[PDB]
Amino acid sequence: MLNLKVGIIGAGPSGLAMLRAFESEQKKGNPIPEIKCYEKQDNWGGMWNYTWRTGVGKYGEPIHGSMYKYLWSNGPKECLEFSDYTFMEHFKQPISSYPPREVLFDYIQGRIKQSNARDFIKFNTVARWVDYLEDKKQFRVIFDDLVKNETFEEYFDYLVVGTGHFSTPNMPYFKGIDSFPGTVMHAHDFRGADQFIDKDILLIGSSYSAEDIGVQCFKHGSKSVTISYRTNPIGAKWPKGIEEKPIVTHFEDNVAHFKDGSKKEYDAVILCTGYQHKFPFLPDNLRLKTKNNLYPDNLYKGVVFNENERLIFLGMQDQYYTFNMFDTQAWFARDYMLGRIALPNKEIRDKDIAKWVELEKTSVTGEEHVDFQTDYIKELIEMTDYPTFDLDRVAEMFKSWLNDKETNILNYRDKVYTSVMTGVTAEEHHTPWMKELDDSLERYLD
Amino acid sequence: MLNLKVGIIGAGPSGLAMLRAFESEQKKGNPIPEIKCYEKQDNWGGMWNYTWRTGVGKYGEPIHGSMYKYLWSNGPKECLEFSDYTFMEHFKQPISSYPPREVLFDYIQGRIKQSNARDFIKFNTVARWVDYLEDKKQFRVIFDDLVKNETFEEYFDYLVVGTGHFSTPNMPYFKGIDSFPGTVMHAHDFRGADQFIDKDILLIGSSYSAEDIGVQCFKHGSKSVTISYRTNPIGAKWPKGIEEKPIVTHFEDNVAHFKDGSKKEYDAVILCTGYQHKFPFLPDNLRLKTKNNLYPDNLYKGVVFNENERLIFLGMQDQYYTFNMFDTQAWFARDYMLGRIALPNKEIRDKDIAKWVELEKTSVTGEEHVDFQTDYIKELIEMTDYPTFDLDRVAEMFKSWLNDKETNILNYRDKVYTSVMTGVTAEEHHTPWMKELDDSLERYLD
Ligand SMILES: Cc1cc2nc3c(=O)[nH]c(=O)nc-3n(C[C@H](O)[C@H](O)[C@H](O)COP(=O)(O)OP(=O)(O)OC[C@H]3O[C@@H](n4cnc5c(N)ncnc54)[C@H](O)[C@@H]3O)c2cc1C
Ligand SMILES: Cc1cc2nc3c(=O)[nH]c(=O)nc-3n(C[C@H](O)[C@H](O)[C@H](O)COP(=O)(O)OP(=O)(O)OC[C@H]3O[C@@H](n4cnc5c(N)ncnc54)[C@H](O)[C@@H]3O)c2cc1C
Ligand SMILES: NC(=O)c1ccc[n+]([C@@H]2O[C@H](COP(=O)([O-])OP(=O)(O)OC[C@H]3O[C@@H](n4cnc5c(N)ncnc54)[C@H](OP(=O)(O)O)[C@@H]3O)[C@@H](O)[C@H]2O)c1
Ligand SMILES: NC(=O)c1ccc[n+]([C@@H]2O[C@H](COP(=O)([O-])OP(=O)(O)OC[C@H]3O[C@@H](n4cnc5c(N)ncnc54)[C@H](OP(=O)(O)O)[C@@H]3O)[C@@H](O)[C@H]2O)c1
Repeated sequence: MLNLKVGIIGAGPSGLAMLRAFESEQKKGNPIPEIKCYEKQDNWGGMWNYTWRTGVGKYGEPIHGSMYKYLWSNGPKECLEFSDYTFMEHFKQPISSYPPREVLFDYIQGRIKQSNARDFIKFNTVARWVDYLEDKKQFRVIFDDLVKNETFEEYFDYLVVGTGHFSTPNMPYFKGIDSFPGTVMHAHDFRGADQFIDKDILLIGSSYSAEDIGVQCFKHGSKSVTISYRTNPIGAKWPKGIEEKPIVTHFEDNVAHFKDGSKKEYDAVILCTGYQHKFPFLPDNLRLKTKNNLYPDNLYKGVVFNENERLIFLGMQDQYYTFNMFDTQAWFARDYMLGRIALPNKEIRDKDIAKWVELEKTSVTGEEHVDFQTDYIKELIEMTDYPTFDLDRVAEMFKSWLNDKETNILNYRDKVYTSVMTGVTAEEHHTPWMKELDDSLERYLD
Repeated sequence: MLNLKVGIIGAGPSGLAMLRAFESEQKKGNPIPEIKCYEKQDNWGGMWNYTWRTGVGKYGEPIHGSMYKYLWSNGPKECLEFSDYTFMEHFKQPISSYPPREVLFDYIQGRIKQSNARDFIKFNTVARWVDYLEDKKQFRVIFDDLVKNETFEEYFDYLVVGTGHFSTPNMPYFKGIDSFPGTVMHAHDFRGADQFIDKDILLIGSSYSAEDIGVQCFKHGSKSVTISYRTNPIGAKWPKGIEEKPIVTHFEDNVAHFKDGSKKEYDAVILCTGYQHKFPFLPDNLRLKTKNNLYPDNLYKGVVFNENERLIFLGMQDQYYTFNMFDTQAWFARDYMLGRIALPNKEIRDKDIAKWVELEKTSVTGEEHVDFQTDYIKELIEMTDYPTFDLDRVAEMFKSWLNDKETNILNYRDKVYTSVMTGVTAEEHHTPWMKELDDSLERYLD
């Protein structure tokens, strides 16, 4: 065992990828540092865990989860698929390209349970505060064991933060919103459309959440859905029951007034206005201070905190790629920590960061975004022993998905794609997505 | 100024009472310590501020507020009157015994505005973490300035914690609640009865929140309200529209099943199941680890943390008495910090704590609880120059209030009581409470 201590905050996909990188090293027969992972929730898997709770959890901490009932795969499952654990391996039968959450999580956990992750994680424990000690070159981290109601401290030579960035709402005030008599919530609190059956719903925002929650409400029987955008409409061809409007200027009781001078009464308002990066446990000189984008500033190779290189952030980028991207990040972080990758000087890092920050700014369209992230991963992968996979093919599948959503927003989850791991083409699902109101694993594999 | 630094966490009634106690000392011409108060919200007033937000606030910290639209004082104002600032001098017109939230906020604010206290409070700032430094005999406190997204630290000789204990929900799981298709929330996130017009509502619990939210819903137009109790029903004489059932055993879709074998469909479930003490910013050896009751253990005179006497807790007891109890506590804290009251040794404190804990355990009926807290305050108020008032008379008024509520739960707020500070009898309000749907300060005073 190396004379090095590494602390990992979070046992979601990012933290688990850090554990994967180290497990791979130890499977070579190579020594690794002492590793400890700490997770706020009672289970691993992060965002993938569904909870009925909203606001704060049973112990009073902000609720991490943002997933809802009736959630299905964002993009094709073939863009998620792991090299080392394929969908064919797990399910032993072809399935469609868009499984529901329970099915994806069954696959995700199938791999985690084969790993040694359980050996390294302490659950129900939150990182509460962090001091960096200049003279020790270590982080002193305060943890709160929520189950024991005890606090404790640990010291680490490297600290890896994988706490996500889709959990603390950006929940802006709108004029008069406090006069609104119905439900007012952020997408973070949305748990399913059943409570909104036969109601008129206003969604504010125009991104993934607005689109998916809006369609769900329509599909599951809301009286009507309005999506209100700030800058750009979704532009999808909507059915009767969903419509788009420009931005809300203000509310007067249950009436929303819009920029085009129209107004409508609503039963509920759901703000689909995105999330903030929030690190309450970090002093501000260690915080990522960024808007959500594909390449936050102050992160060398998108991973090493530029102003204190012993602090590592994983998964803090906006995401097309998820698990496989986190893997490439973790492998790089590992090799850096093990001394296998030499960190260049500050001037060189600054230059590289500026280059990628500028490349990101220059990307505008969805296809350009996909290509940017693909290029980002391509670079990381070439720096380590991480097994290559067909990034070009996956990028083309993301681009095809984006075009499918533009072509038909209600039915794109009916399309099938081909695995880049196994070459197997997904099989048409037994029920068209619009007709499937049962998201259970049992129903899906039935 | 004394060479002593006192930090106060919270600018609700308790923190403001601490400020007032020190203000009152300085008015004698005596030196006081350097004092700094820190408050999470944008203004003072604590629980008495209304926010339309739920779950977490705009900066992602758990929401403090539990008050809702249409909330009125639930005990006679004569029971909470400050001993050094009367309703007579504040409003200068006669008012009733049960004012709405805005009116009591005005009163709370009235007293603090007599001083320059506002310049001693830093708003939008959360206490994040505390280290007690044994060798320095000081608390190192980390604060998070939410607006600037900056952290900073301060050192204090004494730390006064006035952060409340009615903000972190006790949110128990009930079998099948995760499959209930309607609105589910804790009372903490209830913001008013308008959202439940024409709906069937289930309230779980049988104390103040259940009782008041039940009557609110009924008054504002709910179809029906069910209050489900764990041990004892409220036992009030309910109008048609409100009923009581024993405890919910499980949910099956929108159907709640009760202990008595009955069942009923509901549109919404509100858990009125109380709150937890929660101090995420304190190490566990500085936490009160207590269930809610009238005398939490480990607090000498209900105020001084027994295992570290430089830590002071205000208002951590369950409450019949409120404002003038916090004052009594704050004055005692002040005199201790100034050295006007000498702390007895640990053995003596242990004995006194045990005596009071046992007396509390013995108290069972509402009247016994009232007498217990009366006795607690009677002892403490004699120890300082906070002006002693007729506690026995307030106890009688509380017992009358319990009687009024038993007699007619719908009109108890129309009853009038006499001040023990000034002997002024409250005047019947211009509108009966059941007929008053306008809770504005303006409507109330005019
Ligand atoms: C609504 C939604 C739907 C999505 N759907 C898909 C999809 O279909 N397919 C897909 O590929 N991707 C999807 N994603 C994105 C992607 O899968 C997730 O963002 C992914 O889980 C990122 O993993 P992570 O570990 O970086 O963050 P998270 O999964 O959020 O994990 C962070 C972990 O850190 C823990 N944590 C946080 N703070 C602390 C603390 N102070 N102390 C200790 N632990 C802490 C949390 O409990 C959590 O377990 C979706 C995202 C969202 C929001
Ligand atoms: C719904 C409800 C209705 C009530 N109605 C009545 C009533 O009608 N009559 C009555 O007499 N009493 C009522 N009470 C209780 C009573 O008013 C309390 O005695 C009083 O509000 C408590 O004052 P406090 O300052 O001790 O706590 P609070 O008023 O809760 O104030 C705590 C303050 O500390 C701040 N804070 C918390 N954590 C931090 C942190 N980490 N850093 C910085 N600041 C922090 C909070 O923002 C808040 O301002 C009610 C309570 C509730 C919840
Ligand atoms: N499995 C699924 O199908 C599923 C569904 C839900 C979410 N997800 C995931 O959840 C993550 C987050 O996506 P997200 O949509 O929640 O947030 P987001 O992608 O970050 O998008 C933010 C949206 O909110 C709008 N907005 C921000 N501030 C606003 C304001 N002050 N007023 C009005 N509008 C404002 C933005 O408008 P502008 O154009 O002006 O910026 C933008 O439309 C993604 O990773 C996504 O993958 C997946
Ligand atoms: N001004 C107003 O109108 C107003 C309105 C709301 C609240 N308040 C204040 O807010 C404070 C808190 O009052 P509160 O009523 O919310 O809390 P509370 O007084 O602590 O009451 C808690 C209730 O929850 C019940 N309970 C706890 N756990 C339960 C479980 N697992 N299952 C079922 N029931 C459970 C308790 O039943 P048991 O008896 O069995 O323990 C109890 O009835 C009080 O100071 C109150 O005055 C004032």
